[PDB]
Amino acid sequence: PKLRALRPHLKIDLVQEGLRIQIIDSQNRPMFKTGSAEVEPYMRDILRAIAPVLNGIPNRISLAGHTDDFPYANGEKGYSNWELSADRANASRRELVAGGLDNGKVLRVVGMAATMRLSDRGPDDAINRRISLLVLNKQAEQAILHHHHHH
Amino acid sequence: KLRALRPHLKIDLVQEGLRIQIIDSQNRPMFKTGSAEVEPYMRDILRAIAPVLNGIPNRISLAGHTDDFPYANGEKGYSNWELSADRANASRRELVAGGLDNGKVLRVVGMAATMRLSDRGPDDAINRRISLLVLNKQAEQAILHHHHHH
Repeated sequence: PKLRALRPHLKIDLVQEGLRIQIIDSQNRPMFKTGSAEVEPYMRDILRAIAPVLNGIPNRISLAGHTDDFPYANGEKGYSNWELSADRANASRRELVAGGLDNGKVLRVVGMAATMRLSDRGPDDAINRRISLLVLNKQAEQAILHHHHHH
Repeated sequence: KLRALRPHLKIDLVQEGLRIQIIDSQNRPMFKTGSAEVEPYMRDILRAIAPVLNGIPNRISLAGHTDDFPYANGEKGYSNWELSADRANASRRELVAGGLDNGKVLRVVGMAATMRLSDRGPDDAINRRISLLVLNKQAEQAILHHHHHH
């Protein structure tokens, strides 16, 4: 019934590095109030809903935030998309943990700002605001583990 | 600044490029405990390397490492995850203040206490560090390709 409402927000697909779960915004429905890193009610439900499922998968997670709220012609000297994307990723992280997801599964939190946007400013830029959960392969995990021992 | 920063500033070469690490010391932290606002000394170092980094035509990834909060608990609220991300973003804002172009920043990462180098013994100061990674073109494309489906 309400799976029609999840359909334009929950984007699941298989990626080389593993299982990517994207929670994207709509024109009429955002997962976060514009400029805010506070979880919207509907966003709260989705994260607590997939948390018990993800906890059943023996693999670890990487969280990445994407946001288009603040300008990037900004110069980004104060609170920008970098802080916002990182905060929204961590906000999603806290909800997942509250949903029953073991905290030990979290491996990385990433702020992407708007560097990975798909649309320009306009009636389509809702897709630029998304949270990406990446359930990693054992090989992809080993690569990232290795990379951040170099970082 | 002969040996005022050299116990704090480490520079080494890795596969992905040039890694610039800013490490805490036992008696001189780069951030006050639990806080993500930059210390007066941190601000100086960051603005001292910002103009140099701006000269290098390569882009940068920021990463923070923290063990201020207990990872043995549930990490249900504000934890090392938020603190490491905020400290990375705080270092980021001090870099653009030092004249570094914001377009050079490619990624901000919180790693919490995952990449911890030492248990909470005598000198566990190394567990608290900010890592600047100046990426070569190969590593930059990889990270771009990776996050393009992340």
